[PDB]
Amino acid sequence: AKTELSMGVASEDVTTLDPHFATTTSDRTLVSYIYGALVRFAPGSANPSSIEADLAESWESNADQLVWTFKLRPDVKWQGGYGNVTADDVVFSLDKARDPKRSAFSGDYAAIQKVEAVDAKTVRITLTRRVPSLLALLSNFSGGFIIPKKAFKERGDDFKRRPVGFGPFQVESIQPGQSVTLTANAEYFRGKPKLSKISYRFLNNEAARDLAFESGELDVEQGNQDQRWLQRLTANPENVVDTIEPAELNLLHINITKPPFNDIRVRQALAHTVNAAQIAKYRGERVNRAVPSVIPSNNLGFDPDAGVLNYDPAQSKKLLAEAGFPNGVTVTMVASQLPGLESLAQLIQAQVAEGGFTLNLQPVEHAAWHQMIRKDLSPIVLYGAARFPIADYYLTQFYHSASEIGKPTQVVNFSHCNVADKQIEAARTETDPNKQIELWKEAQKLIVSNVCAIPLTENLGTWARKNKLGWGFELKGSMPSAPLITEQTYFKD
Ligand SMILES: O=C(O)CC[C@@H](NCC(=O)[C@H](O)[C@H](O)[C@@H](O)CO)C(=O)O
Ligand SMILES: OC[C@H]1O[C@H](O)[C@H](O)[C@@H](O)[C@@H]1O
Ligand SMILES: [Cl-]
Repeated sequence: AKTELSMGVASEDVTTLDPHFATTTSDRTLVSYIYGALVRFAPGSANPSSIEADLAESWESNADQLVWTFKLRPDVKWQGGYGNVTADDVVFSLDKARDPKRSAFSGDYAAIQKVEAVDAKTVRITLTRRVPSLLALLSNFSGGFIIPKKAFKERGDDFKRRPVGFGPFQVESIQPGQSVTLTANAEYFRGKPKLSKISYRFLNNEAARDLAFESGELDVEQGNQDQRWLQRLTANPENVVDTIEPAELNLLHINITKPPFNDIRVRQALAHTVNAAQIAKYRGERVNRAVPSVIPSNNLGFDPDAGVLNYDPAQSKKLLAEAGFPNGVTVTMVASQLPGLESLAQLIQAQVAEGGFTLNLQPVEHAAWHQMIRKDLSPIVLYGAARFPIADYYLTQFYHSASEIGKPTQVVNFSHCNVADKQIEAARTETDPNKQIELWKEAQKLIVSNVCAIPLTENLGTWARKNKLGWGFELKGSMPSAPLITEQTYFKD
């Protein structure tokens, strides 16, 4: 039986395999193969209702939902001889995850007061205030992944390149800018993987990646957001196409503090000459959808009536003239070379010329671009992402003033949005589902009318597999919008 899987992704390299820092789809995908968490999404699901036992066998909460106790499975062992997974490892991981100096996702854990190892198999988490979902924070995504205290202490700066998890796969070696070689974790607590090896290959160029998949060089390849790729790959009977939840929302985040965009009329002019409905139609409706708000449509608290500015390029030119620009505006955007983001920026560039904007694009490799946008190097940021499907996540990270670039608490608030802080904070601890949803909708209307960010389309993850490969479960979703490979993944006879 075939046991070695070859996979091709839209990425140039590994940046970090430390789960408290892994942000790009590619790093998050590799991290989902290496690590586990206290709780997890069911394999093949990106649905929170599927949150179930992983390292924690079970858990208990008190009535005020501030104290959560987790009972750890005793049979879970670390990769690379680091022995049994203990409560001390969980305390270390969660204390690191909630630390802004040692984590990119500390903001998610702001409500945590303390994490205690009651005994070797028992973890107690105490919250200062209520969170919409504590289990969400402790799931196998972002800062929820558990790392060994002793392995991080020993490896330090090398840990991001030599990761240690308790997941079904381990990193044997990294071939910088070429591939990651993963081998089966033979001691994986749910059983020995059916696959012996994963060759995870960096194949950014779409035409080259498609050739490699077509020839059989790859068993799995990442697709794009275009219906032609979808049609061509379905036409060959040896392939199966997977359209994966969650959909990642793409927005033009405008830095509201920088001229000419510190004038609301200029931001409104830009919002009126982008055509999200045309983007969805051009790309294809199965994978792509125009979003009538500034957060993905699958979110608890989503506002379908957020008041998104309509397509009116005549109004754009009228607004620009009122703002002192009768001959238009030139904007230079630092643009990611991730092919989907590059194609999207190219379609935006053609569209915004209708309303008087000359959009110049400075192409930069994706991971380097991620660092530049976090140093305020672009006046506008074309960013595509999904978060845990509760409005608090997307709203805090992208639009709360504490998340703005330049602060030690910075997340992904590229727009320097500061209009919905009170509504975001109030919704976070609001008990009843309806008035919590109303505060979230209030936040969305304020973010939209201030034109902090212009929503475009949201896209489901697109991947192709050869018929011979079975995921070992039905693939509907995966939090990174990329396939999950587990101990159940196998090749058919
Ligand atoms: O989690 C995050 O913060 C980053 C999200 C991660 N997603 C990839 C991405 O932006 C999307 O695929 C994107 O919607 C484009 O391909 C749009 O066509 C990235 O930048 O690699
Ligand atoms: O734009 C085309 C080029 O970009 C791609 O992302 C690859 O890095 C390179 O192999 C290719 O020739
Ligand atoms: Cl990348």
